This record gives sequence, C-alpha cells and structure tokens, in this order.
Amino acid sequence: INYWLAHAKAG
Repeated sequence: INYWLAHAKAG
C-alpha cells in the first residue's frame, strides 16, 4: 500500500 505515506512519520 501507499497509504502508509499517510502514517510515514508515524513510528
């Protein structure tokens, strides 16, 4: 998925 980019920083 690419939606991860919506939570990229998220970590």
